[PDB]
Amino acid sequence: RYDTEHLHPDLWQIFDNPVDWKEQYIHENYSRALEGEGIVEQPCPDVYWFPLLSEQMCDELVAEMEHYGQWSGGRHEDSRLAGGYENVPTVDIHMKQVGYEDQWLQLLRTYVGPMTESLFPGYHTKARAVMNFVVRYRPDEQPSLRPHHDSSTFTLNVALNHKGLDYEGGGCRFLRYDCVISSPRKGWALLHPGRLTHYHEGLPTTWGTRYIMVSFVDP
Amino acid sequence: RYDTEHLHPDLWQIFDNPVDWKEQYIHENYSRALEGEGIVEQPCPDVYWFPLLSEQMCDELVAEMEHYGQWSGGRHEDSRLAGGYENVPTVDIHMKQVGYEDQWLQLLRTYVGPMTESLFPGYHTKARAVMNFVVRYRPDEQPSLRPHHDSSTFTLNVALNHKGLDYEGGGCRFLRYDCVISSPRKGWALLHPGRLTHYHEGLPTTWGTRYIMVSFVDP
Ligand SMILES: *[C@@H]1O[C@H](CO)[C@@H](O)[C@H](O)[C@H]1NC(C)=O
Ligand SMILES: *[C@@H]1O[C@H](CO)[C@@H](O)[C@H](O)[C@H]1NC(C)=O
Ligand SMILES: O=C(O)CCC(=O)C(=O)O
Ligand SMILES: O=C(O)CCC(=O)C(=O)O
Ligand SMILES: [Fe+2]
Ligand SMILES: [Fe+2]
Repeated sequence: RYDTEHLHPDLWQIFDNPVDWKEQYIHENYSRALEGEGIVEQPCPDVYWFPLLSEQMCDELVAEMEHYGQWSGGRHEDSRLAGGYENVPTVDIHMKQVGYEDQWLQLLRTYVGPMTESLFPGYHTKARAVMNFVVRYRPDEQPSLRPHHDSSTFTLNVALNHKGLDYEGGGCRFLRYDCVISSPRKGWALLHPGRLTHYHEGLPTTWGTRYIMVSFVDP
Repeated sequence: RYDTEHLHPDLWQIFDNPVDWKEQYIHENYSRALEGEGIVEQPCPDVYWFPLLSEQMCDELVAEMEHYGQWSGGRHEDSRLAGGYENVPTVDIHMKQVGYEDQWLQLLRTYVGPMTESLFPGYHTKARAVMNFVVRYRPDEQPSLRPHHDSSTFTLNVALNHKGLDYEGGGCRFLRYDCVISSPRKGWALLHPGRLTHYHEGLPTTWGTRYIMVSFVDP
């Protein structure tokens, strides 16, 4: 079965041919990082930086999302939320409306779980996520977020476009540690707990346009 | 109204006469530690050490606990748990048996809450807890625990007697930082997240008997 009603219908082949899917899409530095020869960085305590996605994932994903185009979100209330009251709103496209959510849960189950289990010894996961979306920061649509906290055990944060060549801005800002992340990488991911210890704030974009993928796993 | 069918009935006066209850039982230095002129210590990353209970409350609580006698617990399976299986058993007296549950929840709601809201800015608590007990460590019946995690946002650890004078043992040992807590004080408290980034293990006791008090707040 190979449906062709997509710009890149190959992206749906995660179930059918997982090995070639990983070969094409997953960043080539992932396996070496997982087996433990460095690569991963700890810019701040209890924060880790390991590369996950290759450029093809990034460009094809932004292509698909821009093909959808419908940039909902921004209002403090919500209908996608059962409670109907977002703590902070963002202009977002959730994976539920695109139909890609199941593949994303499969990706989180297979290629992120082991990384966290090896990074935090003694922690056991099943990689359950309910809220997952891609956020766009534009200097005119929406500024960066206010300081807040995340309703999940830890949050997976992945960039989607190259800083400088397309946009200029900043990354995260950890208040309690005076930590600033200033140069996000295109193919890397950020892992940090977001319930109690880490009060984080978003740095403001100045020129260009940036895309960020965020997921809440283990709520 | 006054119930005199207790060894120390004044312990149950946290609802009628809050001010005198606080003046007699709560450690005197609590207010100073709350308003922020030191005292509160951070021996290891994201762990805190501030005084909560004075000597009178500790001694009376210990005596009232030992009066009950039935130091149950020890089997891997459980009857006090809805699921019916402990991950790790320890000799404990759940407060629900002795009736002190409501007053303990009141104490957590009144005194701990503001203190933990001050320590971690941007966090809002309701001090709702389900698991709360007192564990007796003894070199004869049960030594210390295997390394593990906790099923709560953060845990409160309070000692109930003096080190060296009545027991010789050890505190906690944090695996991911190589942190050792050498000398617990009598009435002080220990706060630390207990789900993701604190893989802690308790040291074993060799001489005499020691008491600690735990509460898994914010399930
Ligand atoms: C993968 O890591 C190696 C380490 O030497 C590096 O040479 C290579 O450029 C990396 N691949 C990338 C960044 O796509
Ligand atoms: C409370 O702190 C003061 C600090 O000046 C100290 O003098 C006093 O002994 C403390 N109370 C105790 C340890 O019970
Ligand atoms: O959109 C969100 O609320 C999560 C993203 C966030 O706060 C962050 O990127 O740190
Ligand atoms: O037995 C337990 O789980 C409570 C005791 C504990 O975790 C500790 O001693 O730190
Ligand atoms: Fe966040
Ligand atoms: Fe514990």
